[PDB]
Amino acid sequence: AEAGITGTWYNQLGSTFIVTAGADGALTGTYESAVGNAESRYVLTGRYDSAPATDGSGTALGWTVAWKNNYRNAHSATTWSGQYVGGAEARINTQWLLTSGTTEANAWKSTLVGHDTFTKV
Amino acid sequence: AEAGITGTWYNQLGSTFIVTAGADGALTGTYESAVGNAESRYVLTGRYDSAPATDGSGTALGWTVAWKNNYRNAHSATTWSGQYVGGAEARINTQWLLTSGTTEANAWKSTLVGHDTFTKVK
Amino acid sequence: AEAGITGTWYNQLGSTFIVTAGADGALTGTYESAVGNAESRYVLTGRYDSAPATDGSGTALGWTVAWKNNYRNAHSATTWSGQYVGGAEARINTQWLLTSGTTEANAWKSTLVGHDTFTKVK
Amino acid sequence: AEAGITGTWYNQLGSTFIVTAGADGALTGTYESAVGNAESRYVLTGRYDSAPATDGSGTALGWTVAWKNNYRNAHSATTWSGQYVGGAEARINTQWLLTSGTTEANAWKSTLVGHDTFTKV
Ligand SMILES: [N+][Cl-]
Ligand SMILES: [N+][Cl-]
Ligand SMILES: [Cl-]
Ligand SMILES: [Cl-]
Ligand code: NA
Ligand code: NA
Repeated sequence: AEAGITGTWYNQLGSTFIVTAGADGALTGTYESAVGNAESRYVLTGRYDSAPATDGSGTALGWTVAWKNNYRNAHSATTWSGQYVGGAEARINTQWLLTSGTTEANAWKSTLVGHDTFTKV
Repeated sequence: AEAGITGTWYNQLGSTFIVTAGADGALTGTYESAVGNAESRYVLTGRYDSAPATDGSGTALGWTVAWKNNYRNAHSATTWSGQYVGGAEARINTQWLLTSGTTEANAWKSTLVGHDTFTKVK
Repeated sequence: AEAGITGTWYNQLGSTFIVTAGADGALTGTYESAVGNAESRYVLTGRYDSAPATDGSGTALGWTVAWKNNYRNAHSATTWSGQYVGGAEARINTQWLLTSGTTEANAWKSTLVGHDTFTKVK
Repeated sequence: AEAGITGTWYNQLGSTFIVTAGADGALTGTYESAVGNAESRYVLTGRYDSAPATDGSGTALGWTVAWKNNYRNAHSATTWSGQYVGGAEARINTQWLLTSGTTEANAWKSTLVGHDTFTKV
């Protein structure tokens, strides 16, 4: 739990996530995607449970990435919510929501949902 | 626009969201929830599009709150994903995911999903 | 209760839902959507709890509509999951998932999520 | 596409899904779970695109299971939305919503979301 979150992670699509977990619950780093209207790294900020477990539970966390950087602006943001599980093969299992900024007319179709699993391999 | 988002907002459950949108696309503030095993204010951090479209499109944003503060720890975290819509009655419409830490065994039932609409007070 | 669910309902987008709750927990009917690449009525099939709690709890139910009829085919399907709440103003509050057929490549962006509230007309 | 959906499928949790896909878009069969307040088989009903693709796309489908049978009544229902992909290893990739019937007070926490992948192995 805790510390172990810090590092570089990868998901099934090939995106790379580099985070630093601060002693008091903060998550900071950058996200470089593999899919979408994304081009380079984007900043990410999140929060995690700095005091999880002690039944074998994972550490709840979440983070956001607005898809705007110096090269692209997709006018969308993705939030990932999930939990970290350490061990010989640590992983972060997540479900995410991607909302695009639409006009009212298209508001009903503004959010996509998916799931991503990150490993350090 | 940072300015339109900065403020105090409330949702249909009676929770309070105090946020500051920074120039670099950052969102920081505190959240006071009306439901859950929550007690006091919790810190929030998020991001938004500081350069949205010039179209009456909303401004996409998102934020996270881990439900642990000096008084309580619920071992869970919620992320809200949605868009800010300004005008005379500005709203932030979101969909959220609340994940609880669990054992591998109960992981299938670790995430709740819902939706909240926030109204700005000013 | 089958009876309270049977009827014509409308949601905030202007779509029509005509359903019949059968005694065995089945839901059949048609859906007329206001949005999407939809044209005419589409068939729906679902299930509900024919024996809910005796608690002012809602009655859980869910249904599916594949967006293909004799006039149009959108290669997508939506499932709504929610509960029926009876009273003077009966509502069915749902959360939905709309999945489109895609190539492995775009599969990550194949599902949309939202929420609809239906009001019964009678 | 089409036909290939008919059969017995299994997901990662061990639940078994037995469906029949009808020529015009119907899905009928039974679901026997591995998790929850479930006990035996439950009836399922759904719909699928009987005319998908012709770019290599999967077949969109969805189905519902109300968790009430002659032995248990969990006062909940689950809907799975996803697409079928055939081939040497056919699979159905889904995201699901599980709603329990609550009082208004707990309505905010009535729906769980997850994802399941079914294979015939
Ligand atoms: N999403 Cl990645
Ligand atoms: N859920 Cl299976
Ligand atoms: Cl809240
Ligand atoms: Cl609709
Ligand atoms: Na809340
Ligand atoms: Na609709």
